[PDB]
Amino acid sequence: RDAQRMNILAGRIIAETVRSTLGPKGMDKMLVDDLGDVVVTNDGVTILREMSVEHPAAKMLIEVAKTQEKEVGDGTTTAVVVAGELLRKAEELLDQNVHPTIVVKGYQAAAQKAQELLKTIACEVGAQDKEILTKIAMTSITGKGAEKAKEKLAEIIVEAVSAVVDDEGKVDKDLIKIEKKSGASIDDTELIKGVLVDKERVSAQMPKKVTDAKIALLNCAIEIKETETDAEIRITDPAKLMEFIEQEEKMLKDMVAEIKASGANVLFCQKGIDDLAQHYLAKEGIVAARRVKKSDMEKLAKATGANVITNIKDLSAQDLGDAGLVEERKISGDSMIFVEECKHPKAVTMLIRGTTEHVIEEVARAVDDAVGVVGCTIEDGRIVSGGGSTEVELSMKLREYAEGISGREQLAVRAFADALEVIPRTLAENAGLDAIEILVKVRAAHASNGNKCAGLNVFTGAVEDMCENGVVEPLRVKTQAIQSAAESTEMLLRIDDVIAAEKLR
Repeated sequence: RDAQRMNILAGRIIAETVRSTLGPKGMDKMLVDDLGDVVVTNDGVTILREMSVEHPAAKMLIEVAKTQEKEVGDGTTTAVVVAGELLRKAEELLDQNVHPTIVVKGYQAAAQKAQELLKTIACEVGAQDKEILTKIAMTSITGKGAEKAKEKLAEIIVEAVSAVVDDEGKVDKDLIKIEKKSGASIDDTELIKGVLVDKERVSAQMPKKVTDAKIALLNCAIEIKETETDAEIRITDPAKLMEFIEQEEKMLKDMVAEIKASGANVLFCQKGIDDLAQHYLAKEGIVAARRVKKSDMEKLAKATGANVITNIKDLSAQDLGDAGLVEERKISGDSMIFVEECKHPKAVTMLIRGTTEHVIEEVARAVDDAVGVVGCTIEDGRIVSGGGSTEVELSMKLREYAEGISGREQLAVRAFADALEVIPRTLAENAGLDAIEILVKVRAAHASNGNKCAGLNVFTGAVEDMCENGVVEPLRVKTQAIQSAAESTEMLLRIDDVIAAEKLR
């Protein structure tokens, strides 16, 4: 009869399976499909992909997460666990002779009112504030897994975001890139100036150790070019193999000589080069390369002061490039240079170092996400104290402001406040502590003149400072969750154009 009563119970099942999987520490479930591949992933959208749905009333709970996942791509699960709580509370009031129109009207009023109260509590952060910028490093590195030396790693990684700041004070994630190679320790990486090349050689032959060498950035190749008109090549003389090999050397000796005579010394070709042509570069001491990634000519435009020219035959003095500090260093075998740009942000390559292929890759899974949570704070230049602090702070104010709202809509504004305090509750159950006797103590700090920089620590299990400890998340990761949640949860109550039994199309 009610029909919808069968759908309200579906949001709790999909939310319960991803309820205890919050916070850094937490088990990961697995939905073994008909294939057999057993995989586990703590991320939110990952587990939702490889999974089958039964009732078609669940295609509107994940769709709202895709909009936020494409932007911040972090903390999207927090917006789903909060919907299941306020959903169960709606059932407790629906049977009390309350129409759904009165419940949907309260969430819209509480959601819009929370914006005015959030901006006041939202702290301020400057792009140039070096003292405050370092506080964001410990907040990001600790939200993943690297406590073995967070005090040292957080000091060298802050130098990148601190130096790759633009005049306007913003920063993008595409300007940062990470790699992985063999080495000793992560401290081997150094920041000076320049952009690193991605691709490498294919055959070992050319010299690989020449300190101070002029670089030439061009795109061309030395091969028999064919005219635009349709033509072909015919050969009927097997006795013509050891002839052009000597004549072709004259065209390459004087041509390649212009590269060294002009001033340049290193060149990144676009296509493979003959083997014999490479043996001469070793004895003469000339360095060269080939098969360079296309996404490297524009990066080295101003990073070193070079010029991008098409053809290589006409490499005059004006068509010469430039390099920063070509200091060759043996990288546990192959000597290369790790030039890193910072003065002019364009594409820094803070590669990873380590004496283990399995460890250098593990750090990449974390450092790649640190620039995102740390870079977004510099863009908008605003941050709100997290860790269950902003949740208990607003709940105490909505109760006092709700006294003035006279009408039947005062039941939703009060029940909605109990759904915002679920963030510290899930973290308490993970540690194995009673989530009832501890909530009364959290409100003691944020009673009257409680500092907004306070919250709760899951490790020690007691109220501590947020900014000092480093528990402050951006403002867009929490405002978009509550704003998108209030707009998506109300869709289930609204019905008018449902896909009832009226043909598939």
